[PDB]
Amino acid sequence: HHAPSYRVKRMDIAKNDEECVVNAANPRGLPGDGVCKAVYKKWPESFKNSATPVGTAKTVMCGTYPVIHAVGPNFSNYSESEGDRELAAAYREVAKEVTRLGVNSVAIPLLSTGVYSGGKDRLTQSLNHLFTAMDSTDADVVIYCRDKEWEKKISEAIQMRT
Repeated sequence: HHAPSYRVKRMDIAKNDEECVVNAANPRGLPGDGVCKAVYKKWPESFKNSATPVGTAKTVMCGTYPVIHAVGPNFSNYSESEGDRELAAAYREVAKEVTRLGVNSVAIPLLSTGVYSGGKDRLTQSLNHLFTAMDSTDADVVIYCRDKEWEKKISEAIQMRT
């Protein structure tokens, strides 16, 4: 049968072609910044009762279209140690949700790499926690970013594995 893949697109995640989206949410279900705010402009109804704790994910149905609210840690608040564990946990919940939904594909941004980055480049950290959780799912995963340099590195990381 199908053959689950990983791909990267460098474009706006709100314009994704996949069966469901993962929002880089804040714990309080707020419009927020960057990806989360792009998610809010496109799918504001998905923010109804979407607030959920750090390290978890909460799905809100927007019609038949699932929005997976995943709360990665803000490294300005979490130590590297605790944060690492929360970023892992957040991704783990994405995998369980994508599984529970029976979805064939999902679009995902790199959690905790922007406003939550604490000033640090976290491409490899976040990507790696993404693989570790998603590698056991069979959904087609499409990773979104905007930076040209970031796309290339994520592309290299995908191709190097297969």
